[PDB]
Amino acid sequence: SGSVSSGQAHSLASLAKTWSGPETEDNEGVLLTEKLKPVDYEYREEVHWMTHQPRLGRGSFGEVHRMKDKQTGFQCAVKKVRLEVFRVEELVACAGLSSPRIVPLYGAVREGPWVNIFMELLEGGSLGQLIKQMGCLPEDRALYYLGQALEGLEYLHTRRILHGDVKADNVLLSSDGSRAALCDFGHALCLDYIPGTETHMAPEVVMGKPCDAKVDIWSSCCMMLHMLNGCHPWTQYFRGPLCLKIASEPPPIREIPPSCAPLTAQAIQEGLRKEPVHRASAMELRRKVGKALQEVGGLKSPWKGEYKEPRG
Ligand SMILES: Oc1ccc(F)cc1Nc1nc(-c2ccncc2)cs1
Repeated sequence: SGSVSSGQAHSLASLAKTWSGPETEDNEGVLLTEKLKPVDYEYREEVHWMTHQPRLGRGSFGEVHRMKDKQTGFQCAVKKVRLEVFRVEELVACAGLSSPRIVPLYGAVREGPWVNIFMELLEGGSLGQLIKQMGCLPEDRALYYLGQALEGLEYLHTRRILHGDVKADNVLLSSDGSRAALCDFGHALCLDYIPGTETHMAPEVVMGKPCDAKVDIWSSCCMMLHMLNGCHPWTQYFRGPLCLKIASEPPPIREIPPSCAPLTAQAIQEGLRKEPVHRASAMELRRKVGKALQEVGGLKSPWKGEYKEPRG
């Protein structure tokens, strides 16, 4: 027996707060959708639910899988995280939030030293998977996705929530690739910041200065460069510890493809100002990116079909 129940977001957050020696079989948590059903107040892997197929990808602090509720047959995603590296922020930051640009959480359930976080599965795959498959993305589609990402950031930032690791691997697409949404709040902060992916990290992060929402903007423009070039910024120019190069080198605007139109290059420049004070906000950048997309003639490229050679 255990303490897994059906309820709302706030009841999950409250319990998650208590998660922060020996290894137990303690089973407890909150399922947020009727599609995931506790059985006699239990929800245990291999008994009531199971993972299958290959991994979906890497999440913060744990692996992500396809899973199925054995009773309802309902399919979703699960990130399994060891209790000692589980951050509460992942289940508190988005409680009471709802946006088309944010992948909804289905709940979380602890099973001894493991915390299983359940989330909607979008069948388009991740933006990171799109890049790998296609080499890189054309300018219009990259702008379109950045726009959508930035809309997600507006929604977060006005609530003083920092996503903390905005990157293609944490953006999910819909089945026709027309919709992108943010996921994985493992590094989220409610405005001590646990830094995300090194290649996407702002100078103020490596400098150890107080971080604000502008960290997400920098990261999102690093993601933009990744979509355009097919690789994370820095990696094609620099060898090892990117920490110091982010802090000391000019911002990676040299990595903007020469083919990009004026306003595309401008937006990326403004999203990549070294001093957060001069860096564009999500509201500002979203507007510029919107103008930028119009000026290249709107979204025209099909989401797949043409492999584009990345930067050598
Ligand atoms: O923080 C989480 C909480 C619950 C989850 F089920 C997943 C995540 N994290 C991530 N999921 C993905 C992903 C999902 C589905 N397909 C491709 C990638 C990338 S990072």
